[PDB]
This record gives sequence, C-alpha cells and structure tokens, in this order.
Amino acid sequence: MKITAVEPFILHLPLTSESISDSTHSITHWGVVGAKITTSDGIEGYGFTGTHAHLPSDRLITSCISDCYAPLLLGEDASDHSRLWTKLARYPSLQWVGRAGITHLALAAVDVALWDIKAKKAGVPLWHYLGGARTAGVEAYNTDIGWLSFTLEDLLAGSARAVEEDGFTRLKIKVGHDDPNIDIARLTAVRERVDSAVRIAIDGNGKWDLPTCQRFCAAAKDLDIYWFEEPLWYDDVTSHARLARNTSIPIALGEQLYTVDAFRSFIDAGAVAYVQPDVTRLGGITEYIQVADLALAHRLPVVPHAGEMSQVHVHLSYWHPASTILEYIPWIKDHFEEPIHVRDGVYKRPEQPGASTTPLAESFTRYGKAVK
Amino acid sequence: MKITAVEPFILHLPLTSESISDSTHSITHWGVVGAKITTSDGIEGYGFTGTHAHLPSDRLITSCISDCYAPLLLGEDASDHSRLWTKLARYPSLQWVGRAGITHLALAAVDVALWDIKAKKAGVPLWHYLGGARTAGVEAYNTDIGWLSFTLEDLLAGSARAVEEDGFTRLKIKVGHDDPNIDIARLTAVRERVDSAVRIAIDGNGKWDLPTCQRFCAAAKDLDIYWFEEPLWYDDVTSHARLARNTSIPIALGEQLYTVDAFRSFIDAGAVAYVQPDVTRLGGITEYIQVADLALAHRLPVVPHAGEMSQVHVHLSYWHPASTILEYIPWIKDHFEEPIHVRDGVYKRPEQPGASTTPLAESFTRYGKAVK
Amino acid sequence: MKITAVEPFILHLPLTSESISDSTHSITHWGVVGAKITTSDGIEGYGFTGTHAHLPSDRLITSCISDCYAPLLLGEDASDHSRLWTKLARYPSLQWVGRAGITHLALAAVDVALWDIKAKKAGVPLWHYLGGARTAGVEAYNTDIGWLSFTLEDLLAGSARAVEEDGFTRLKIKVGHDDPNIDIARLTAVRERVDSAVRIAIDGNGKWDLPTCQRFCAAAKDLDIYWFEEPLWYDDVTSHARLARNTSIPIALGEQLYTVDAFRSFIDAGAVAYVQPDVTRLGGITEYIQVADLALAHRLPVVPHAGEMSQVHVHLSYWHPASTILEYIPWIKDHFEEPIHVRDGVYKRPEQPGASTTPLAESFTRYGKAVK
Amino acid sequence: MKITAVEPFILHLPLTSESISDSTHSITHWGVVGAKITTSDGIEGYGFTGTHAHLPSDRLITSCISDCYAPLLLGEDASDHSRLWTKLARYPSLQWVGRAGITHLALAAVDVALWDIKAKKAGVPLWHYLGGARTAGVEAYNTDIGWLSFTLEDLLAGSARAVEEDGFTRLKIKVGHDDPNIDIARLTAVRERVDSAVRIAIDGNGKWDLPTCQRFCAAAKDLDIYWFEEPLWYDDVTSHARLARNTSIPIALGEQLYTVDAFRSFIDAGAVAYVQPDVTRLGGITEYIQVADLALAHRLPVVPHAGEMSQVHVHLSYWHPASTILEYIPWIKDHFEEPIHVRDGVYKRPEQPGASTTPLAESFTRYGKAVK
Amino acid sequence: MKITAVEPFILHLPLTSESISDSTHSITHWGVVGAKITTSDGIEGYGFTGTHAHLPSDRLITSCISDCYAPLLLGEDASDHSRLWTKLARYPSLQWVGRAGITHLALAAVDVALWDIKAKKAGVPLWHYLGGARTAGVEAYNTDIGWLSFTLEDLLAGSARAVEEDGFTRLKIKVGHDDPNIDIARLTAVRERVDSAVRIAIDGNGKWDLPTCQRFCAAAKDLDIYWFEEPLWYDDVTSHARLARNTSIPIALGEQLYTVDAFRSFIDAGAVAYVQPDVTRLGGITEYIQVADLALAHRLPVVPHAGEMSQVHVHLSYWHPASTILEYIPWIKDHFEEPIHVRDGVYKRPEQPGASTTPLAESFTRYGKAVK
Ligand SMILES: O=C(NO)[C@H](O)[C@H](O)[C@H](O)CO
Ligand SMILES: O=C(NO)[C@H](O)[C@H](O)[C@H](O)CO
Ligand SMILES: O=C(NO)[C@H](O)[C@H](O)[C@H](O)CO
Ligand SMILES: O=C(NO)[C@H](O)[C@H](O)[C@H](O)CO
Ligand SMILES: O=C(NO)[C@H](O)[C@H](O)[C@H](O)CO
Ligand SMILES: [Ca+2]
Ligand SMILES: [Ca+2]
Ligand SMILES: [Ca+2]
Ligand SMILES: [Cl-]
Ligand SMILES: [Cl-]
Ligand SMILES: [Cl-]
Ligand SMILES: [Cl-]
Ligand SMILES: [Cl-]
Ligand SMILES: [Cl-]
Ligand SMILES: [Cl-]
Ligand SMILES: [Cl-]
Ligand SMILES: [Cl-]
Ligand SMILES: [Cl-]
Ligand SMILES: [Cl-]
Ligand SMILES: [Cl-]
Ligand SMILES: [Cl-]
Ligand SMILES: [Cl-]
Ligand SMILES: [Cl-]
Ligand SMILES: [Cl-]
Ligand SMILES: [Cl-]
Ligand SMILES: [Mg+2]
Ligand SMILES: [Mg+2]
Ligand SMILES: [Mg+2]
Ligand SMILES: [Mg+2]
Ligand SMILES: [Mg+2]
Repeated sequence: MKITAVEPFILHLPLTSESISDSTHSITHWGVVGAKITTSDGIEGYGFTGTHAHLPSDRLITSCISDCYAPLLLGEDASDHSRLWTKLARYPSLQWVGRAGITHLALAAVDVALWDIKAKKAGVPLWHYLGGARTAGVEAYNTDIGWLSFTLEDLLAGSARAVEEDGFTRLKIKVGHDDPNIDIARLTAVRERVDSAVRIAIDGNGKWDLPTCQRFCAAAKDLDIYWFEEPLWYDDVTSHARLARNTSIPIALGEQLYTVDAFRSFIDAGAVAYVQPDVTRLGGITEYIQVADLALAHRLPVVPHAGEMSQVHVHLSYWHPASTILEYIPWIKDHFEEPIHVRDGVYKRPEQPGASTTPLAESFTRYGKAVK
Repeated sequence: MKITAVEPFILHLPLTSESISDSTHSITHWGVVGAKITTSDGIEGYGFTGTHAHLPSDRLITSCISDCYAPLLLGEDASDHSRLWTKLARYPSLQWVGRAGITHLALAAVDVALWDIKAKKAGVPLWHYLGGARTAGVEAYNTDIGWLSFTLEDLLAGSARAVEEDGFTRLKIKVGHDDPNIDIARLTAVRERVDSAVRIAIDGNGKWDLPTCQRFCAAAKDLDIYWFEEPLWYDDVTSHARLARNTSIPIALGEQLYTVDAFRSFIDAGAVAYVQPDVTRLGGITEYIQVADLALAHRLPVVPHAGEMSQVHVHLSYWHPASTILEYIPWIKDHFEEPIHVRDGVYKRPEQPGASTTPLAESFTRYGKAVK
Repeated sequence: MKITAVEPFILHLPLTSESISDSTHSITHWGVVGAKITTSDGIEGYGFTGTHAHLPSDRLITSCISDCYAPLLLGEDASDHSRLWTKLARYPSLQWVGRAGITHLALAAVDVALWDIKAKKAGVPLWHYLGGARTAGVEAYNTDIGWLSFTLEDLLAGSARAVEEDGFTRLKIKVGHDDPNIDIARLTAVRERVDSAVRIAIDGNGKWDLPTCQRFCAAAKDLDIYWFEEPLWYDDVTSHARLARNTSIPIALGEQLYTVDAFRSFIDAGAVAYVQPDVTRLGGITEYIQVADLALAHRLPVVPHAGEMSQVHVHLSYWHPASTILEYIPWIKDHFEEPIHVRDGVYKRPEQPGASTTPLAESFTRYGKAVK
Repeated sequence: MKITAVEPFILHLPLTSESISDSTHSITHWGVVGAKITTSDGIEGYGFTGTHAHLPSDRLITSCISDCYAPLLLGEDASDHSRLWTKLARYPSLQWVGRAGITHLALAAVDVALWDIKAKKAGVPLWHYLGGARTAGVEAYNTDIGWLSFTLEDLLAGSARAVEEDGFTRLKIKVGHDDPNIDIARLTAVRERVDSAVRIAIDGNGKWDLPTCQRFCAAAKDLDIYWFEEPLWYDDVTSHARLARNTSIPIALGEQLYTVDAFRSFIDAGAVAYVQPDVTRLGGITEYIQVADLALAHRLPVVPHAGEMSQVHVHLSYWHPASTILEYIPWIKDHFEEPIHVRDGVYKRPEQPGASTTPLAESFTRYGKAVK
Repeated sequence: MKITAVEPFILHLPLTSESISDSTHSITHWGVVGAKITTSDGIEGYGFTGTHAHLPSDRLITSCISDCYAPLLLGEDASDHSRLWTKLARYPSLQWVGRAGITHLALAAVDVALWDIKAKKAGVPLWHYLGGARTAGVEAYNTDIGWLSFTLEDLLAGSARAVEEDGFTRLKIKVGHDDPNIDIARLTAVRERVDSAVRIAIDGNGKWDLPTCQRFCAAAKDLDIYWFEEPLWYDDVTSHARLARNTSIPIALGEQLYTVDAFRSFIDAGAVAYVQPDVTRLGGITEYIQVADLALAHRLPVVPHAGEMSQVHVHLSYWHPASTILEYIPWIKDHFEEPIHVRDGVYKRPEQPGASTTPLAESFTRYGKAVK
C-alpha cells in the first residue's frame, strides 16, 4: 500500500544502572532513533537504529530520514521493500556521502519499518512471516551482568545471580583493561564462582592490538572462553585473520560492520567464526538476511548483536537456520508493545503482528527527544 | 494453512526440434517432474524439477515425493516453508541417502510448490511477493538457436533469425566437439554473420579437460565470448580455478551444483564469475535465494540456468538485485497458465498470483506420464 | 561371461541393542540394499549399499537398479567391470539426475556385485585376486561400544569389556552433545577406566561448527584422541581445513563423500588425515581403489568406514598398501556365508571365493523386504 | 592559538556544462561543504569536503560540524591538529555512528581548516610548510573533457582542444556504458583523433562487475590505457585483486575510501596500483599523509582524486615524494583567493600562505546556501 | 633560512657499568656521531646517529657528512627538509654506494638536525610542532637492568630495584646464551623475584636460528613474555614470519632496518608485531614518520629503539598516534640541554624548543673525539 507519512523519532531510554562502561564507551541512556512509516490503510511500521544517545548525532540520523529519504518514500508502495532499499541506498547523491555511517543507519531504520508493515499487514509476527521456526527454543546469553565498569565484587554477584537465580547458562563478560592480566584475574574469579557448565564469552569492543590479543588468548587457555568478540580494531581484517590462526579461542565480530562487503571480507579471510550482523548497523533486515545467508554458506553460526536489544533479532534468530544463541540486555524491552521475554534462559516466540519494534505511547511521551 | 494432499506428476513435453544435442546429451523431450500440493483452503501449488524425460528415473523423483516426503508434509502448515525445508532435507534417514541427487531434486519440487502456494495465498506474483522489481526489464538470451547438433548452416540461420527477426541481442552457443578447433570455426562464422553488437556466450556442458580448455580459450581471444559455461567436469573446483586465472574469458557454472556448499567452494576459489543457481537443481527457491545472496556478497552476477525453462527464474531475476540476464528456451512455456514471454529481447514481467508453475489442465492430459 | 539376470534386494537386519544413536541419527535396523547379478555360467554376485533401513528410500535404490541399470547390464560381459562402471555412471540421462545420492548408491551395489563375480570366477577371495596381502593381520577397532545413546555407565562397561575380555586395544567413541564438555567428561572417564595403551578415536558425525570444534579440540588436548571423525558439515571443506590447522588432533572423514572429486577436494586442502572411503557410498570397489590410490600418493592412511560392516573392506584392507586399521561393528556379520571375524583385536583373513557379500538364503527369508 | 569560532558553510558552484554525467551520477553543481575556523589572533582557516550539491545531505555535514564537533574544538589550541583529529574522530558516541560517511566528511573539513591555519600562521603555502617541493612542476591531466554524457563528437572535440590548444598531454575519459564495447569504440576514436603521445586514463566509477571488466580490459589491449579507475564496486577488494592479476592495465582507486584501513586492505591485496587518496574523503590532510606514506612504502604512485578540485592536493602533490600527476577539473578554481592554474599541462606552484582553501568573500554571498 | 655551516662531531659517552654486553656486542662507550648545522639567523640544529664508539668507523660517518653531504646542504634553505632528504639520499653517485649503511646513518644525522632547526625556529618542542600530544604520559620500559653480561644475582638485584625503588612496571631483559635454557632459567628467576604485574620483554639481538627460537618460545610459554625482540638474523624475513606463526609470543624488530622498504617487507609478511623504527638507523625523522604511518595503517604498535637513548623518540612517541611505550637507557641523558627524565615509569614531556638533541657545550670538550 502507499506510503502516506514518514515521521522520525528519538527515544533516550535509561539503563539498568546510572552509567555502564565497556573498554571504549561510558553511557547513561540508550538511543532508539528511527522512523514511523504510515501507509494508506492506516498501518504504522516502526524501525530504528541503536545509538549511545548523543542528541546532536541522533538528529543527523533523523534529519537524513526526514529530509533525504522521506521524499523518496512518500507515495511509493511499501510492499516493495527490496526495490525501495536500492532506491534509497544507491540514490546517487546520497551514496556519494554514504555506503556507511549516518546514511546507512538511517536506511536501517527505514528498512526495518517497511518489514514491520509487511508482517503487520500479513497479521503475523515476522519470524512466522519469513517461513517458521528453526528451533524449539532460542537460548539467551546475558551481557548485562558483565560490564567493565563493574567492580570484581559486583561482576561476581551479578554473574552468580544470573546463573543461580535467573536460570541463565550463558554469559558474556567485557574485557579491555589496559593490562589484560586484570581481565584474566576477573575471568578467573568468575570461573571459580560459577558452575563449570556455564558458558562464558568475552568482548573487547576493539580495544587491543594484535600482539596484546595473542598474549591474552594464550593466557586465557584454561578459562574455557566461548568466543572473544571484537578483539581488534573494527576495520582491520588482517589482524583478526592472524589472531584467529594463532589461538583456539573463536573470534566473534560484526556489530560495527555496515555492509555485506565488509562481512564478506572478514568471512573470506577466516577472520571471524561467530558472525554478528545487526539490523541497526547493516541496512536493516534486508541486508541482515544477505549476511545471514553468507554465514550459512560458510556454515558459520549467526549470533546477532543487540543494537536493537533483540527486539528484531528474536524474530530473525527464531527463523534463520544459521542462527544459534541470542544476546540479552533488558534495558529497553518494557518500553515496547511486545517486550522480548526470557525465562529459564530461553526467549519466548513473538506473538503479535510485526517485528516487535512498536514502542508504547507512554514511552514516547516520557522519553522522546526533539528532532530539531 | 494445512497441507491436505501431495500428488506427484510427470510431463514429457516435446522440443523445437525432434532431437537436440549438446556436448554430452541428446534428448527428444523435456521432463517436468514435480508435485502438486493442496492446502485446506483449496489453494493448489505446483513445483517441479527438470529432467531429460527418462521415465524410469523420473519415477524415482516422484516416488521420493509420494513415499518419502508426503508423509512428512501432510497436516503441516504450508506457510512454514523454511522449517519444512529443514524437516525434509535433513530427515536423518533421507539425508543418509541424500544431500544431492534424487532426494534433492524431489525436495526442489516440494519447496517450489510451497512458494507457489505462499504467493497465491498472498494474491501476487512471486517477484512482487519477495519485495518488488530490481529492473523495468530482464533481458533475455537465446539458447535454443545454439545446439551442438545443428549443422553450421542451421546454426547460422537460427542465430541470424534470432537477431534479425526476433530482436535478440544475446545468444548462447554450444561447444564441445572433440577437437575444439571445430568450435572456433563455428563461432567464427557466427561472428562474421551477425552484428558485432550481439553478445555471444558459449557452453561446453563439462566435456573438456583443463589443457584443452586453456588452448581453446587462447584460440577464442578475438571472438568476444561473453562467458564460457561449464568448461570442465562439474565437481572439479580446482581445474576451474586454474582456467579462470589463465584466461580473460569469464567462467559460468552452477546448473549441476546441488548445494550451497558447492557454490561456496567454487565462488571462494575464484572458479566462477557468472553464478548459475537453478531452483530445480538446488533445493528450490529457498536454497536458490541463499546462493543468490552469496553471489551478491561477492558482487558476482546471478544468471540462473533454465532447468524450469525460466518459468520460476523470471520471478527471481525480476526481484533479486544481483540478477542480470535470463536464459530463454521456448520449449514448454505454452503449457503453462502464465507462459514466459519474450519480446524484443526482454521478458515480460509476470502478472498472475504464484510462481508461474501452474501447467494447463489440458497439458496434463495430453503429456502426462503415469508415476507408477 | 554374459549377465543374464539382475535382481535387487533389501534386508533389514537388527542391531546389538534395540536402538542406537550417534549425534545425528537413531536407528533400529541396518539396511542391506543391493543386487544379485547372475551370469550365464551360473555364478551369482552380490553387492550392496548400507542404509538406515527406511523402506521407502531403500526402494528408490532398488528401483534404480532394476529399472535404470538392469537394462544396461543384461547381455553384457560381466568381466568388463571398468567399462560397465562408466556405462552406468555416465549414462547421460541418469548422470543428469545423479553423480551423487541414490543413483550413485545403486551404482555402488552393482559394481561390488561385478567384483564379487570376478573373484568367484577366479576361485579366490578378493584380497588375493587383487594381488595378495599387505599385512599378516588387519587390526580392528570397536565402534559398537561407543554410541552416543549409551549412558556413561554403559559406555564405560562396554569399553572395559571390549578391552579386558575381548582383546581390543582400539576403540571409537561417539561425540556430539549440544555442550561438548559432556563429551569431554565421558571421554575423560573412559580414559580413567581403561588401560593407557588403548587407542581411542572419536566421531561427531557432522554435528558441530568450526568454533565449537576448535574449543573442544583444545579441551581434549590431554585425552590422547587418535582421530576426530566428521567433526564438521560433510560438504564444508574449508571449515575442515581450518580446524586441521588449529589442532594437533588428526581429522578423519569420508563416509559421506560420494565421489573421487570430493575426496580430492578435502585431501588437497589438508582437510583430512585419515581417509575413509566406503564402497557403499563411492561408486563401489572401482571408485574406492581410486581414492585409496589418491590417499597413497599423499602418504595418508586408508581406514574405510563400515557402511557394509566391513564385509567387503576386510578384503580391501588386507590388500591395499595404504590401508591401516579397520572398523568393527558386528551387527550383520552372522547373516553372511563368510562373516567377518575378529579375534584378539585382529580380523581374520577371508578364505572363500568372492568379496564376502553373499548373504545366507535364510536371512532373505526372515529379513527380506519386498522391493515393490 | 585558541579556537574562538567554528562556522560551517555550503557553496553550490556551477560547472563547465549545465549538466555532466559519469557512469553513475548526473550533476548540475559542485558542493563545497565545510567549516571556517577562527582563532584568537584573527586567523581564519577554511576546509571543506566535496559533494554533489544535494542540499539536504550537505546540511547533515554542516550540522555535524556545528553541533557535534564545534563543542569539541572551541577553546582548544588550533596548533594541536593531530591531537584534535583523534579527539573528534574517536569521540566515543560519534565513533559509534561514524568511522565513515557523514561524520568522516565533516572531520575532513575541520582537519583541512586546522592545516590552513597552521600554514597561514607560519606565513607560507602548505607545500612549503610541509618541507619543500619534490618537483619543479606537477603535471596535470584533464578530466573535464571526458564525461560519459558527451556525445562522441563532443568527446573528440574537447579532447582535441585540450591537447592541441591547451597543451595537455594527459587526459581521463569516463567509461561505463551498459555495453563496454561502446566505450571501446569511443576510446578507439579518441586514440585516432589525438596524437599517440597523449596519455589516456579511464574511469568507470564503480559501474561494472568482474567478468565485464575482464572482457573490457582484454578488448582494450591496444588502446594504451594509462589506468582504469574504479572499475568495480567500491568496497569489493577481492574483485579488484582478481582483475589486477588478469590484465596488464593498471588499476586506480581511492576516491570513495574513507579510511587508512580501507586503503591498506586494497594495497596489501595487490588490488590497486595508482593510489588515489582525497582529503575530502579520508579524514583530511592528516589521514591523507598516512595513506600517501603507506603508498610510498609500497613504492606506488599517489595521484589524489579532485574532491576539492585540487585546491588542496596541488600542495600535497608538490610536496609528497610519492606523488606523480594531478587531476584537473576547472569548475571552482575562480572562486578562490588562490585559484589553481594550469599552463601547458603543468600546475603553478601555490604562493599564498595557507592551503589555498580560502574562497573569495563574494563567493559566500553569491553561491552560499543556508545551513538550516 | 640558508644553511651556512655543517660541522660534524663525535662524542664517546661512558655507560652505567664499565662494560655491558648483549648476545652479540660488548661496549664501554656510546657513540653520538652527528652534525651541527647552522643557519644564517644563527640557529644551530643538532642530529646524530648512535654507534658502539668505534672511532675509525665513527669517522666514516663524519667524513660522509662533511665531504659528501655538506656541499649539497650549504646555501640551501634549511626549511626544505623533505626536498633536501631526497637531494642527499638519492644523489646518484652516493645512492650507488648507499641505500643503507654509512651513507644512510649520515643522512639520519643531517635530517634530525634539520628537524631540530625547524622546531627551534618555531619556538616549540618537536612533539608540539608536529601537532600535539597523543597521550598525557609516555610509559617507559627499563632496558638498562637486563644486560646479558649481568650475573643472575645482579640481573635480579637491578630488576628488583627498578621496580621496587624506581617505580618501573615494564622491563626488558637480554637473552642469547648458546643454550637458551640458561635464559629460560634467568627469566624464570626474574619472574619469581618481581611482582606479577611487571611486564617483561626480551631481546636476542639476532643471535639464534629458527629452530632454536621455536623451542625457546615453547619453553617460555608460562613466563608471560611481552615481546621477543630481534629473535633471528636481521635481514631474514622468512624465518621471522615462520616463527611468528609458530608461537603466541609477539615478535619485535626494527632497530637494524635502514629503510622503509625493509620495514614494509617484514610488516607485510606478518614477521613483526612491535615495530621499532629508529631515527638513527632509518633516514632520520623523515623516514621514521613514514614507517610509523605504515605501522599505523596495519594497526601495529610503534615502540622505537633507543639508538639516540630516546632524546628524539620521546617527542615522536608523545606525538605519533601509533606509539605506545618507550625504551629507557640512562647512559647519555645528562649530557643534553634537555635530558630525558623518567619518574614513576613515565617520561616527562619535553619543554624546550627543538628535538632535545642539543648537547651541553661542555659535552664536546669533555667527551668529543677528533673527526680526523
Ligand atoms: O559490544 C556490545 N555488545 O556486544 C555493546 O554494544 C556495547 O558494549 C555497548 O553499546 C556500550 O558501548
Ligand atoms: O546446459 C544447458 N543450458 O545452459 C542445458 O541444460 C543442456 O544443454 C540441456 O539440458 C540438454 O542437455
Ligand atoms: O559414523 C559412523 N561410523 O563411523 C556410523 O556410520 C553412523 O554412526 C551410523 O550409520 C548411525 O548413523
Ligand atoms: O570519478 C571522478 N573523478 O575521478 C569524479 O569524482 C566523478 O566522476 C564526479 O564526482 C561526478 O560523479
Ligand atoms: O638491542 C638493543 N636495544 O633494544 C641495544 O641497541 C643493544 O643491545 C646495544 O646497542 C648494545 O649492542
Ligand atoms: Ca565467501
Ligand atoms: Ca593431490
Ligand atoms: Ca602493507
Ligand atoms: Cl557517519
Ligand atoms: Cl542467533
Ligand atoms: Cl552458538
Ligand atoms: Cl531490552
Ligand atoms: Cl521535535
Ligand atoms: Cl541421485
Ligand atoms: Cl550479465
Ligand atoms: Cl519454455
Ligand atoms: Cl539422492
Ligand atoms: Cl591407523
Ligand atoms: Cl557386522
Ligand atoms: Cl553517511
Ligand atoms: Cl603517474
Ligand atoms: Cl576547479
Ligand atoms: Cl656501511
Ligand atoms: Cl606496547
Ligand atoms: Cl640516556
Ligand atoms: Mg559487542
Ligand atoms: Mg548450461
Ligand atoms: Mg563415522
Ligand atoms: Mg574517479
Ligand atoms: Mg634491541
């Protein structure tokens, strides 16, 4: 049906703690920056990217949606999401300043909105729309207990609680101290504290260089590390490729990669084992699927990064057959008409029509930010 | 909606000539071998593979459909095509005798029928269902004027008529004489006879070995050969990789590859530049799309092989953005409710709901063969 | 001598326990699916593939034999097994739907029957026919004690028994739990239970992905694992090549590879150390010998998978100079005119004319299935 | 000296023709989009990126300068350009939505401005500031005669005039018709029309795929093509590496690469011979010099793309010892206090203090666009 | 300003001990061998290489400065350091006998002098001149406690004092006994004596062969070695590449590499992780910056070798963004107008105008050697 409006929005949503840090960033709010797209039948779709809620750059994203993309969308058939992807992504003067960064992030929001419309119009949740479930249950792993800002006491207590009270069997812990031996001490303590059956991944958020990583990986050989995420600089294929061959610890990455080209480059190089596409980083669901299919072709597991806090990815992980486990961070879920829900370490299947990207009205009222 | 019936069928359809040959095969009929699947809502989906109309082996495919797969489909929701693909393909005892060959051909027919249903239920042609058109017009190329069984006089007459009467500006001509210099002579004569702006691809159907191809390609350096399809034995990746590096002539292949894995092997090795997935050889549209995505990641053109005489691939080439041109062979199109149609070298865009796999009732009656 | 009849058959034979499982399959019977080929001199040759005894698909193999291949065999000189291998394998309309899967499994059964005729006519067991013995004793390894379906208790009791009562010094144990640390625990217990001089290989039957295998293999570094069989997806060469370089544990594979081409791809990539051809999966003894010669040229060991419960491979392992040890599973032996036999961990050298593929007349009677 | 103001600007400057096209873009104006930075001593520095004068996206770049970066610049010592490059480029919440695209183009404008200040404070032109001249004359090549939008007649006329009247001996001609043989015809005609000692490079602006390029390059074997710029998709390293190996024609690229990492991927793969950094695309002069040094280490020539119509690159090419020739397009030069000037195919060496980025005052009033 | 005089000098400065040794050399003095260059404004710039104070070869370097290079410098504008680098380095008859060795060490002294002038004329320390500080503090590592000539007792004493009294948390210890197990013993003792958070690098000074290194690195697996510097022969890229792949211990090198080309060979081969350019070995600051930029493009750390006891490299490490830590050896610092100074393991940021290369006037009279 015809697109009748495109309306950008910004939400700045509070976190589990007043501030959290990884190796590289410290944040107080999560940005949900996106667009609401309405069709002539009254259907409203929502899509968004995920930011660190820095309002001046959030507004670059919304301005690209309103001023650059909206005129290319109004009056077009929303059904035609694959045609409209190319229309926007490769619009020549936008491509000139694009292919990555702001324009791509804004493209992601639009694309996801169109998919939310499609599934809404069909009257079914997206995972079902796309062709049904590949698993009886998508397992969660808990990232929220693992922030680098946590003192060791708090890291241990939260990790213990997740496992002993909340039924997680999979955690992810941040690393990235200037001296990695501090990380080794932290992980060693977590491993002594929790049951040996608990799987523990780690994430460096691109902090370290190749030689630092080689040493750390050798030092972590007995800690049964499930994967090491973003060990190195995001755009350095070759360093990842060298590291992967130097250790048995699997490398995970993808949350900072904007394009299918970039994923191809890392995958072909053997520089990534756990592939982490993100509909908020890549060009939406349309490009995510292409990356997932690339991963499948290499028989590599798809573990998407929670740029959208798994609101969209719970669908894609329930559906796409290369998928395995699913990141869990509970910061924003209660602000959606259909919150993700994890119990006993398993994500529930979405039930409402769409991609569970529709925020509560009250959340816009309370936490909406002006776009100009 | 629930699947209430799965009924296999075989059509043996006559060709443009009494017999045609390429380097390897001589045939008098094309086999359309597949499944009609009915759902509880009265929708009827069709899908098929393509064979050389050898009845005893055609019945192997239909028996796998009725005897192996129908019990796993009856009563399932036809909507769940992704889940059902895994259910069938990976059914352990079938996988044991499968992963390729007869079981995969049968899987292809089922998977296409389920997509036909899905598009029919949505009330739209498959290309539109998938997300809209990537082009205003898919260009065709004519294979039917190029058979190896044609005398040079007839090869020339047909090629000239395609170009000068029918408006084709793209042809494919078979090669594969024992002495390739005969092919060079044939191609040289075609090149002298038709306008220089006619594009001419060639197809060896896997007849020659690596040294024979190296010499042939060097000898063909002034003939402006668009691609060299299946130059070497179908499962030999390395020989293709070495030829590709030895010549500027592009290599095309895919029509004999059963799996995404095989595609990945060839692509990653640099052993193919024109990727030729085929919904009748791969595990249907579901697996085709994965291969198309894989080729898109490598920025390589998708030019699918007409195993279904392009009745399905017209949709897929209208939609998938890596697609370029489309093989035309007019043998079966008049037996469908929506025939493909080419005018002035361009495929007509499909209009009817479904994947244009629905044969005319009267074509079953006249050309059907008993499945037992 | 001229072939005068080709008669397919199916036997469904019971196992050591009522059900066994590995990482991927659970089965209750073994399918012996094949052909009896009679020559004008009254000699009867038997050859068969090995299936999971799924009757509907067993009948696809037998119908290929009777309806597709029998017409190409009747009247031919059975002596000409090399010429007839090509005649059948490359018959154009059948190659079109083959090269792998059902048509190749059927081909295997025919080929082995022709070899059985050749050795019977000569009056000698196959190993002798081929050129004599490479060893005075083919050592066995016991797979039947290691099924993934066994509880730790039973796994330990069976392993102890094979070693302590039955004189085995080589075992293979299945792995492939969702969490490989459960397999680490099982293996560690076996290692504690049996004498250190027992060689223990493992087999994942294709169940895990590359990063999972990397972590497992690092974790298994002290368990003295003899080989890790089918660690990854069967058709994924690259993942195997990366795993092989990441660990010192040798990789074994081949039971699922249909062709000499697939073996060459894995071997050339350094993706396999223990090469596992199977006459029931490859195109019979004919293609087996090609792959065994390929392995010899790489100075790699040939350790065939017991698709035929070693009834044929005992001959080939006694003869081919690259051969080493031989899988033992005792499920079907007692149904043959010459059962394999293992005493003190060594295979008895066969003595009767042929390839020891002739089943007892009573076992058709009791365990035969109708082919139609 | 302290930075006291940061003021963005947009100029839309008319071209030589009403419209021009390459294979991908059609434009009527050139966008000079940047920042004027004032220090407490009264020095004003100018820097800018280069756009296709699409006002809604130009304003994303300005809004990044004023709303994201100015607050990080006000009160800092302008002299600290290397420290400030990092402060802005790696500011956590901006890196989150950057590393490429709009944030990087804005960084480039700021960086160039701070270099302009530096050389203005020192009272010397940039090339002298950086350490003196590597050549007595930088040779020019004329791109403005070769647009794809030119008829053959006009391409010939203009090329002839550049060479016969204006004293150029180096030209660049666009290619990228859907059928490359039209380009071969065009080039063939140009080669006939102009003297044989005229060097002719070509530029596809990323239009074609690998196989198309392989065939074109073979067919261009006698045209003496100096380089083939952007033959393939901008982010596809592998296709470029494969092409570079397949032809003797040198590959040129860089104008679309945002980072040193991207350049290093292409250079290390042997995917580029003529390295084309651009201060308007990379993060300004600071990042350009890194890339030029990287090219030097590989002994490859540096031939920067005219994103700033060579107002800045004339300095960098007079200084950096890896530099060779310099693109010339005369669209904006007369709008500057020190226009570039080419006589007899050689650039005048700049004389005024600064980076020749200062527009004439009347430029802003006549061609300025409002930033909101 | 014009160069008016070029005057070479030699200082022989005493060390911390009467003699020191590494695996290859024993020395009693450090040679500061360079040039004082005077301009017409009265500014005097100093630059030097670093020798083992062998007077007959020191005088080859001085004689190159005075007899080969001064005539190419007198009357030139000192500001033109990049042009002059080329004029000298590539002067045809000197390049003939150069590109490395004595002519290159002399070039390095001249180049550093011209940079010293530049920063002195601008009235600022070099690090500020080049664009400001990348860090608030450059960390030091102490090499002077680790000489191979130290008994185990003295190695332990000094290491303990550096850490416990002087506040170092980073040390470098020489290795290179004929039997590396003596070094393993030494290191093992050091690791026991000092706190576990002390980082310990090692340096073999090119003493051992590949197999010796492979075994040592394996045996050093629990010693937490930060890097292994110059493990192998200085010009043997391949052995270094093979070693780097065989161990998780990072390789460091560069102090013996004269050119950017050599660095690029090692970096591209993956033969070095810690890049160690030295202004006294490469052609001064000009060539150092090229190599540091090359390392940046590979995201590798730059840790320059103290050929000038870090008098110059303190500036380059405060500025260049790829820099990490800085070698400290206190032998000569007190002989300079601005000594380097380390407190609590951190270098003071230089304050005086110039490159801190200016010796105290009384240095020449007390420690000067005659150049003829
Ligand atoms: O790496 C991640 N998850 O895998 C998170 O995205 C980051 O840690 C947060 O955004 C804070 O920067
Ligand atoms: O190669 C082909 N198209 O590209 C055709 O499929 C074959 O030539 C036909 O099936 C006849 O064997
Ligand atoms: O892998 C094996 N031996 O090595 C066995 O073939 C399988 O475990 C059985 O057929 C059950 O699936
Ligand atoms: O490729 C180029 N120079 O080498 C030009 O930048 C483009 O042709 C213009 O921006 C118009 O798109
Ligand atoms: O290798 C070193 N630092 O890293 C030192 O330069 C040498 O040990 C001294 O020059 C004595 O030969
Ligand atoms: Ca790939
Ligand atoms: Ca081989
Ligand atoms: Ca490099
Ligand atoms: Cl951006
Ligand atoms: Cl997942
Ligand atoms: Cl996983
Ligand atoms: Cl959440
Ligand atoms: Cl607002
Ligand atoms: Cl088959
Ligand atoms: Cl094409
Ligand atoms: Cl047709
Ligand atoms: Cl099959
Ligand atoms: Cl063995
Ligand atoms: Cl048995
Ligand atoms: Cl952007
Ligand atoms: Cl040049
Ligand atoms: Cl201009
Ligand atoms: Cl020398
Ligand atoms: Cl460091
Ligand atoms: Cl010192
Ligand atoms: Mg992460
Ligand atoms: Mg073909
Ligand atoms: Mg097995
Ligand atoms: Mg260009
Ligand atoms: Mg050293």
